[PDB]
Amino acid sequence: GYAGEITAAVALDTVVNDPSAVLIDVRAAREKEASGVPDVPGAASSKVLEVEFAALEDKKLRSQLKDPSFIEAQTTALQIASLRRIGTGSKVILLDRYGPQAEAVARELAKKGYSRVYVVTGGFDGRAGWIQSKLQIKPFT
Repeated sequence: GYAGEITAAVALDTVVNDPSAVLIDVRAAREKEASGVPDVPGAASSKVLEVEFAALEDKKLRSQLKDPSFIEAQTTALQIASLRRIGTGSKVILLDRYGPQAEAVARELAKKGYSRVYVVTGGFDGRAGWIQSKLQIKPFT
């Protein structure tokens, strides 16, 4: 279908109380090192997944491709759609740094039949995002 939006506080509530929901951090290892990661109640920790944004690091290859940032978003969505644990009925919440990268991934994931995809508004660091919403965070490990 189409990607949706969810505030960070509701994303927290959903990953705790919706057994069909997962929270997928799509930030780069680097972004998590700098800012930390979500600290969620214990039972819910296993529902927070990590699919790092599928960056094309090879600058030589990158300079040859049409719209490489779209290839990266498509590749991240393909990896998420291939997670054994979830299917198209799962509620899939995506968390990036500021919002727009998660939006690109969510859009491609919805084209694969995932009808319950949501992006955390503001991401982790952005306006009204995770940190700004006064949710708890912990160092990246």
